[PDB]
Amino acid sequence: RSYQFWDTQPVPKLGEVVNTHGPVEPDKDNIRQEPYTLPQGFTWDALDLGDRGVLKELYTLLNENYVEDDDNMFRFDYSPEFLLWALRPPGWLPQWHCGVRVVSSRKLVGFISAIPANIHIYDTEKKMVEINFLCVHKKLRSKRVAPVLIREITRRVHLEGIFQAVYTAGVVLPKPVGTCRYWHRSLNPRKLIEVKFSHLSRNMTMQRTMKLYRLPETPKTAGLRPMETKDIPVVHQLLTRYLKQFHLTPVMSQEEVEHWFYPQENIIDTFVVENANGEVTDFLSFYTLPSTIMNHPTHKSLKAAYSFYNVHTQTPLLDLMSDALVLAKMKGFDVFNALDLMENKTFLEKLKFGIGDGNLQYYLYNWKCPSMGAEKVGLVLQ
Ligand SMILES: CCCCCCCCCCCCCC(=O)SCCNC(=O)CCNC(=O)[C@@H](O)C(C)(C)COP(=O)(O)OP(=O)(O)OC[C@H]1O[C@@H](n2cnc3c(N)ncnc32)[C@H](O)[C@@H]1OP(=O)(O)O
Ligand SMILES: COc1cc([C@H]2SCC(=O)N2Cc2ccccc2)c(Br)cc1O
Repeated sequence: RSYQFWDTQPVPKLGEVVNTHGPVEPDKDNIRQEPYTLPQGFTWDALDLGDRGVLKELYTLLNENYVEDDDNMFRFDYSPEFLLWALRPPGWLPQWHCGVRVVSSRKLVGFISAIPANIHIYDTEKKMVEINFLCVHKKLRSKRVAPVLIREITRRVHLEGIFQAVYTAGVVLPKPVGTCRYWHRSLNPRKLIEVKFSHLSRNMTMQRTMKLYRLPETPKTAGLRPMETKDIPVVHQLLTRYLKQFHLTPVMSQEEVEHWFYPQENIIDTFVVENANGEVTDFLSFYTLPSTIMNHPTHKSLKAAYSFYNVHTQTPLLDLMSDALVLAKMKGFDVFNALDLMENKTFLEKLKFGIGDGNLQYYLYNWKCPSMGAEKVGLVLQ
C-alpha cells in the first residue's frame, strides 16, 4: 500500500513505468556530519572485523538473527571467514561496517554494511556501493531500527562521494529493477527430505528420487581444474567480455577478480577449463553458504553451494553446470542453488533444478531506469 520509510527515499514508486535513465536526485553538495540518533540505550560502533572477537560477535548476530525462510525452518549461517571475504574486498572502508550495540552490556544487536562496487547499468557505469547484511536482533524487531541503519549507512556512503547503491532482498520494496527466482538442485535428496526442505512426491519413491538426482563421481569436461594465480588475468578477461551481454553487471578490476574468484576452501570455488593448447576458455564458480536447520534433534546444518559467475566460450554452459553439480557433490554439499538470471534458464530445468519459494528482487538506490527480465541481470551478490 504505502511505505512510511521508502516513500521518503530517492527510489521510483511501485507500479510506475520508467522510460528514462538517470539519478532520482542530484549528488548532494553537503552532507550531514552527525550520525543519526538511535533509540535510547543503543550506540553506533564501527566493527573492526580484523579483530577476532569482534568478527565472532558479528558471526553470532547473523547466525542467530539473519535471513530465515518464510516458514522459519532454515537460517543463513555465514562463516566468520566468509564474512571477511564478503566484507573486505578491495576498497573496503571501516566506517562501512556499521554496528549497533546495547550501551550497558555492549551486546551487538544491529548491523549493516556497504562495500564499493563499480556497476554497469544499461549504458552507464557508476561507482556504487553494495549494501548487505542488514540485521536487527529479534528482540529489537518492528521498532523502526532498520530505517535508522539505512539512513546511517547512506550518510556514511555520501561522505565518500558515492550517491548510488545496489542491493537485493526477498521483500518487495519501491522499486525492483529486476525480479529473480532461486532454483535448487538436490545433491543429497535423503537429507533434504528428512529436514523437510523438499518432499518425497506421490508418483516417486525414495529409491526413484535418489536415482533421479544421482550424479557422476568426477567431472567430464576436459582440462577442468581449480583456478590458480596464473589464471587471474584470463579469468578477468573472460568475465569482462561475457558480462557485456547483460544490463546490470559488475565492472571488476583484476584485483577484484582475484578477490572474488581465487579459491578459498569453504568460501569460494572456481574451476577453469584449460584446453589442449593450454588456453583457459571457460570457468565455473560457486560460493559456500551453509544454513542452520532450527529445532531439529539430529540435523543441525545444511551445506549449500551457490552459483556465482559461470563463463563459457568453448564449453557449452550445460556441460559446465553439470560439472559444477558434480564438484559440489564431491565437496559434500547437500544442495546447489542458482538464480534464474543471466543464461541460467537454459540449464535449470535440464539439470533437474526445482523452483524455490519466494523471489529475489534487485534494487538500485537513487537510479531510475526501466526494469529488466532476469535474463538481463548479470550481477550476483553474497
Ligand atoms: C548511496 C548509498 C545508499 C545506501 C543505502 C541503500 C539502500 C539499502 C536498503 C537496505 C538493503 C538491505 C539488503 C539486505 O541486507 S537484505 C537482508 C535483510 N535482512 C534480513 O532479512 C535479516 C532478518 N531480518 C531482520 O533483521 C529485519 O527484520 C530487518 C533488519 C530487515 C528489518 O527490521 P525490522 O523488521 O525490525 O523492521 P523495522 O521496523 O525496523 O523497519 C521497518 C522498515 O524496514 C523496511 N524493510 C524491511 N526489510 C527490509 C529490507 N530487507 N530492506 C530494506 N528495507 C526493509 C520495511 O519495509 C519498513 O519500511 P517501510 O515499509 O515502512 O517503508
Ligand atoms: C527453504 O526455502 C528457501 C530458503 C532460502 C534461504 S532462506 C534461509 C536459508 O537458510 N536459505 C538457504 C537455503 C535453505 C535450505 C535450502 C536451500 C537454501 C533460499 Br536462498 C531459497 C529457498 O527456496
